[PDB]
Amino acid sequence: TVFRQENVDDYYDTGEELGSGQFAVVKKCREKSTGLQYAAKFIKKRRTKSSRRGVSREDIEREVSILKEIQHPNVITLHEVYENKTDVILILELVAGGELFDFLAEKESLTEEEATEFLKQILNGVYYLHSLQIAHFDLKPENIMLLDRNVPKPRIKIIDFGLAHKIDFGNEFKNIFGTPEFVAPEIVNYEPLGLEADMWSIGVITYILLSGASPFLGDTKQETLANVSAVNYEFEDEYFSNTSALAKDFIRRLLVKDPKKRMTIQDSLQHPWIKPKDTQQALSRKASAVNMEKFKKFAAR
Ligand SMILES: Nc1ncnc2c1ncn2[C@@H]1O[C@H](COP(=O)(O)OP(=O)(O)O)[C@@H](O)[C@H]1O
Ligand SMILES: [Mg+2]
Repeated sequence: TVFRQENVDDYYDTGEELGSGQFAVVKKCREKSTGLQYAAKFIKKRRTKSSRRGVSREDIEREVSILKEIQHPNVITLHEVYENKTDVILILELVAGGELFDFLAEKESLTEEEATEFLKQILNGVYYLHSLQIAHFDLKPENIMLLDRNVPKPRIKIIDFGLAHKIDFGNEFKNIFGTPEFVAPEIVNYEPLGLEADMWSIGVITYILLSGASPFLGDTKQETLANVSAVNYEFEDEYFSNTSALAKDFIRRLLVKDPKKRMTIQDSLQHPWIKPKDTQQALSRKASAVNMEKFKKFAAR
């Protein structure tokens, strides 16, 4: 595949840095023909196969091919792709409202009901992806962003498709990648991967959202990975005293070692913490609250 060969500067004015990755810088940009704003993600090509100073073409093409297919309110879309001698440049939907957790940490309080309204949008974005056999594989709080934080109901946008893969029937995918505190045991243990890893990651996100504690984070990388592999976590009363039983059950069904026994996205949407079956369930959720003092501390990390 060949992407657009023109100088991106002919079509866009580039602005400030929005963020960066190992081999990527993301800048705000303005499309000259429309005056509309986008995010330009400049990915460094490795260029020579023996160089470790950039991304392989296969990995860039994969990210691009996944982003091209996706069209859903809770995931970013690809607008255009350009390339020059050094870079592949992805013009992405601009997400301007920062990370979800930073926005939530500015609130005075947050009930589980209010928390689930945000979580539900993540679940909807992932439901979409999984419906197309796309595993995101890098779900973590920093990849959960807000389109615009200054509206009454902020919209979640899942970003960062640098690790995403189409799950292809007939060919096993195994790899070790991603951030130790957020990856599933099958990633840790180099076992067959699928849509299930994302579900684990959602359990981790939810655990942090409610408590301000990371379920598996140890004092070293090696220790974090051992916690994940052993499914060594607790609902510490210091953090979870005001957390509903339905919320803990939601989490418990996601933080499951065997991928085949873990809750699927479709089941997570029907879980009573997400979709209460009666008045009593809806009342618990409303009555329960995020641990805001502790949560605010997490977001500061
Ligand atoms: N569509 C976007 N809108 C606004 N900021 C973005 C967008 N995509 C990425 N960023 C910012 O740039 C950072 C790096 O982008 P990301 O896609 O995460 O790169 P990588 O896959 O190399 O980690 C992100 O953490 C985020 O802060
Ligand atoms: Mg990233």
